[PDB]
Amino acid sequence: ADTIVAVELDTYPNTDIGDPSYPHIGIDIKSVRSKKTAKWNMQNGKVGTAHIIYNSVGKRLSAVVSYPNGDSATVSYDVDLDNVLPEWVRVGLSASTGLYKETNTILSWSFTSKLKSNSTHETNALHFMFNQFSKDQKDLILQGDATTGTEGNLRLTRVSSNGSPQGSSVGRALFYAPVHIWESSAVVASFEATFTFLIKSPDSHPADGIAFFISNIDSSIPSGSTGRLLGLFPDAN
Amino acid sequence: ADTIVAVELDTYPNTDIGDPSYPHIGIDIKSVRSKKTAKWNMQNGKVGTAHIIYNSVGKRLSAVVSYPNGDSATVSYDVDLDNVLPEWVRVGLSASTGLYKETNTILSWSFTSKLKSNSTHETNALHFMFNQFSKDQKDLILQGDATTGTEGNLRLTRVSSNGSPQGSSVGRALFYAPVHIWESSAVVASFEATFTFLIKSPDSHPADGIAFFISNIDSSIPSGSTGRLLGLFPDAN
Amino acid sequence: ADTIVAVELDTYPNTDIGDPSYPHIGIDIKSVRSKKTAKWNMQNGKVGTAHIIYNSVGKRLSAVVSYPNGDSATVSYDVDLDNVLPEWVRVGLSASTGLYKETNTILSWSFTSKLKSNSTHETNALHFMFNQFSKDQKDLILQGDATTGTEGNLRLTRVSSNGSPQGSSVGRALFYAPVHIWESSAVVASFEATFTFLIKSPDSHPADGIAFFISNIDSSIPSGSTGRLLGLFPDAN
Amino acid sequence: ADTIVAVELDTYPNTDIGDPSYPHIGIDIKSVRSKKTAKWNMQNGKVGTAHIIYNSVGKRLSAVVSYPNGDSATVSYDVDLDNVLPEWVRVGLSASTGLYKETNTILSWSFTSKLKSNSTHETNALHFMFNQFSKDQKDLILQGDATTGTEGNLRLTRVSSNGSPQGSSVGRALFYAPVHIWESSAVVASFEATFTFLIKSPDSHPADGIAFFISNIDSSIPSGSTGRLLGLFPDAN
Ligand SMILES: [Ca+2]
Ligand SMILES: [Ca+2]
Ligand SMILES: [Ca+2]
Ligand SMILES: [Ca+2]
Ligand SMILES: [Mn+2]
Ligand SMILES: [Mn+2]
Ligand SMILES: [Mn+2]
Ligand SMILES: [Mn+2]
Repeated sequence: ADTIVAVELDTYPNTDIGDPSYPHIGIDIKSVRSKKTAKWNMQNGKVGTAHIIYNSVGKRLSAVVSYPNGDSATVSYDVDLDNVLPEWVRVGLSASTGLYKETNTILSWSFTSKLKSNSTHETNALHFMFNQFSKDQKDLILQGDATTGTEGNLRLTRVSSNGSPQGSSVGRALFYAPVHIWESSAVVASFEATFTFLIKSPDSHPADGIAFFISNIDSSIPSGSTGRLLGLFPDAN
Repeated sequence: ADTIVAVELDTYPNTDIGDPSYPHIGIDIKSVRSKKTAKWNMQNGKVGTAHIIYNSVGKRLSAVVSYPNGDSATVSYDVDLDNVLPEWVRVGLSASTGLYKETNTILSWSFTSKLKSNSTHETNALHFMFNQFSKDQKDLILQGDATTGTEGNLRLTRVSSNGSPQGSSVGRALFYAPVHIWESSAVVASFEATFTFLIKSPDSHPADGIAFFISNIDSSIPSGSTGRLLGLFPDAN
Repeated sequence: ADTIVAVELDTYPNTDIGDPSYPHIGIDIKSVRSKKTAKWNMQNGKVGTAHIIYNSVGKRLSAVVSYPNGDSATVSYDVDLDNVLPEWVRVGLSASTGLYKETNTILSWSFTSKLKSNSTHETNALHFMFNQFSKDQKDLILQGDATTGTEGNLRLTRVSSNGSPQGSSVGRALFYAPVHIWESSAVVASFEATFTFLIKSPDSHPADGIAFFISNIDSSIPSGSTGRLLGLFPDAN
Repeated sequence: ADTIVAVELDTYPNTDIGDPSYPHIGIDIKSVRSKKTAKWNMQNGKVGTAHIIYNSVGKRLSAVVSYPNGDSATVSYDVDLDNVLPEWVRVGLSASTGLYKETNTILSWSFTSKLKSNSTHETNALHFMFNQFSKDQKDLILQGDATTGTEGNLRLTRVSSNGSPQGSSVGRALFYAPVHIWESSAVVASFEATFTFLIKSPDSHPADGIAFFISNIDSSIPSGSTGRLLGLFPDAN
């Protein structure tokens, strides 16, 4: 029922629903079967960094995941989001575990949206940046198992007392304010987001990954979207 | 019941409750009887501009109202907002009419909040800027008579069909997201806001003006705060 | 001798050197014969607005020119600027007249450059914004006939006393500070610029237009690059 | 000959020229004998963080030095910089050693200047942020012993091969572009800067500290301003 555009960091290859048989980043447009992907050397235990970028002039959504000192995977997909998203949306992060599991820690998150026309480069803008999460974060909507305060961190999926990931968990966090991503007079709309994540898995076969998603404002976790559906899509079509 | 800190643009001198007998800007801390004011040459029909500024190192809240080509009135008040506001607040604009009346148009509005510690100048930030208001502004909470879309403008108080101000009107608009204005580890918290307003009055004796206010997150118009109480305070104590 | 990447607003079609036989925007990479163009309805006398955007993940340089209420022309070109520009450059505007002429007024200009790695979305940044030009603008390098102060405006090419454009004129303006546009560790470098221009021509056959260009830091006007060479390139190859 | 406004981090108490007999931060206006100071618990070996802030409405210059987990010293001084600085200035950092010595490492630096009038909150702005210094930093003017590239760090004063501070050293670094700090129409001018520093001293009696200074654009090290004069002032009057 929801419209979802997402960039997925996928740590487990469900080949039966279109996954490359490796860890990959991907671009999803309304479906979990990514429109485009790229091989990703998931570095268990290391803190990574994901940048998403988009602007309506170029009409190309791009993403990069990089680890401190070395690797970057990267992926882009030309798409015009005017005819996909609604002009008001909410922005968030999502992650799930299933049979196998991993921590899905978000250590920081920032987003910037601009609607520019001409009028001497005049704008509408939203910007937020958490470089630390409070135990009482009144400006995040937490959904599912998502919790905060865990060392100043956003724990998207459930973790037991000692610091071990639990299975079939699904959490999401959305910024509280609606976002006006597109508008018909805007000669250039654009956005870009970054978050630093730490994925850790003991059972060295992690699952399921994390996603940054833009949705219709009233989105909530579809029934039975733990594991391979990333808490985003209600089926795998 | 609400905690309010506000900067008031007061167009009508209610001397019986502590007003200088002229148009003034003022700084209110929990009371409508301003802690500090300054004479203001209200320029009926002209578009003005107000800048509010604060930072917890200097502990001095300041405001300026200026009209295109010429006048600025200005006012500051040393106050430590740690021991006044709650650490989560909502930010908004407010305006009312009473026996006499004026249009209370807001043409644009922007706000920026930062919580900085050290860690190589690292931050938490919120920022929004409307340079035009939509007819369906999903990120403003409108209270009272406040409406949008009126030529891309925020009409804080009621105006009849032809463009004439109505009496005893009270509207408010608050940004949708809670704001974390203060936090105990922040070595410097700070904020600053600007809005451009157009006040017009036919009955050349305008009232009551406009205010930018920070409140507890769940604030709403106190009963019978039209006219001299600016839709902010429930009594005049 | 110079390396130039530029986006040209071309008001006069020199078909003999590869121009579409109409007003066009274009993307130049080291040559005046654009790599890509788009038809442009030059609106003599109206103030227009140009946005340039680039980021090294998508590797696509895009531009839009829009006039207040209505038209936008737009153009993009996938190019990897790592292997074109030097990692330190200067940024500027350029414009020329020749046999025919036009005013080449810049009313405002802003630019933003970021070099991001990971390290929790940490950056290097430069940003400037002139919304008005001083008569003594110590942070612009003016070259050729370029002058400031003309009503708070940057007059790229020569204009006589009464406000009439002169022929075979060439001016350029560059921001004073070198800019570090690219660096080998940056997992995402990006920039974007906007300027509002007012072109006016009495002899209703205007020439030669305006360009935003990135060059090696020590660039200066090539000999005899008035008219169709926009003060950018020394020949038309 | 130079006009200097500076905030000094002073690690060595020269009581004979007006120092409190302890490590202090201070505000200097044209003289090394600070207008105002505050006790500072210099934490040898730890990375500290300094925030300077100013805006022309409040007319109060403030500074904070804080160390990770714990201490902050703080100091403010009401001063109107319109009648002190020239409207074009350069901004920089400075540090010196003398008989005793310390490393004077700058690990990052950022600055933001705005000239706002009304016109719906419209601006002129400069902003730069180095979160790492290059070996070939084309946008810094280095003066005296100041060098870069030293682990991605700005080494304001001379350090020998193994990492030991040398005596009677004086370095300065200024951002390349002139800065327009004040202008007569600005209804609010404002600036703010941050840098992270690491001071280390083996001879546990460190000297002389570091300063952030605004000067006339053509400033250079006064003769014999090593040690207690911080490379800023030519005498101690
Ligand atoms: Ca999967
Ligand atoms: Ca009143
Ligand atoms: Ca041409
Ligand atoms: Ca001293
Ligand atoms: Mn996948
Ligand atoms: Mn009052
Ligand atoms: Mn051309
Ligand atoms: Mn001192």
